[PDB]
Order: sequence, then C-alpha cells, then structure tokens
Amino acid sequence: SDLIPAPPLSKVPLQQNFQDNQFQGKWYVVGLAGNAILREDKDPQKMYATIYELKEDKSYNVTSVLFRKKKCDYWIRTFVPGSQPGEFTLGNIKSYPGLTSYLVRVVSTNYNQHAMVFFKKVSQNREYFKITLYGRTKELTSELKENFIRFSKSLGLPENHIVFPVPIDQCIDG
Repeated sequence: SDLIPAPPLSKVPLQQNFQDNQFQGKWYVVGLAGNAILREDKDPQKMYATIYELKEDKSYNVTSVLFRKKKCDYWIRTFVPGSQPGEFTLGNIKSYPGLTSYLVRVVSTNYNQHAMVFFKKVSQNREYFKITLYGRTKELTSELKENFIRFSKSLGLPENHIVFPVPIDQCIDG
C-alpha cells in the first residue's frame, strides 16, 4: 500500500452551531472521495444511503444500506459526540479488529438538502481519510458537486480519488 497522507485537521472546517436533531434521517451518498477511493469504469460504485438516528444519550445509531450481489447489506456504527458539536468518535472501537482510531467531522450542511462529512481512521496502522457528499435526494446541483471536488482537491486528492456513485432504486428507497 501507498496512501495520500491524511490532511491536518486545520484544513477540515467544522459546521458552526451543529444541530444534531436536524442532521438525523436518511442521506444519499451522492459523492465519495478519499485516499482508499479509486474510480472503477469496469464496475462504477453504486449509490448507498446512511441513516442517522439520535439516541436519548445524544450519540447516533448510524445504519448504512448498499445493494451488493442482488441483496441489501446493512452495517451499523455508533457515533459518540466528540470535542465540539459536529465531531464524533466511534463507539465500541475494540469490536473492530485492527482499528485504533476513528474521527468524524461534519464540514458543512444546510440539514434539508446537502452535507459534507470528513472521516479519518487508523486500521492495521494505515491512516485512511474520506469525504462523503450527502444529499437528501439522489441528485445535487453542479455547484454542490464542484464545491465537493474543490474541497477534496484542497485535501490533496486527485480526480481519480473522487467518485459520484450512480443512483439506484434497490435498498436505498426505504
């Protein structure tokens, strides 16, 4: 493995006055960028969806659903409130083999249409980061997609590390 290095956290803005209640519900992954994300023209990445449910204790149950091998695949994360509102750590990190580190920062959102979220983790001592462009719908404007490309490039990622998953109906319409 050779990886583009994680950016310093100083280059990753935090959404001011983060509203945890308004960030809840279903988000479509309209854009994906990161040091382990590679464009694949033979088999282009399919859109998946992530559901944020705020618990009584103010941590998030995070359920993601993707269409793989004719079936809906579910995976669950717990996001624990971090240092400042809009940051999170991963609950029960010991239950993920090789994972020593996991950070979430909500970069920007208007809550009812779009969000950009930064993830950083250390797995088998390798440092991974990604940015997801979230949509409340499966389509976003040229403007929001160019904003996400610009932001991804500001963190050192070239074009072939930025993908726009293809909209689908299976699994993610529930």
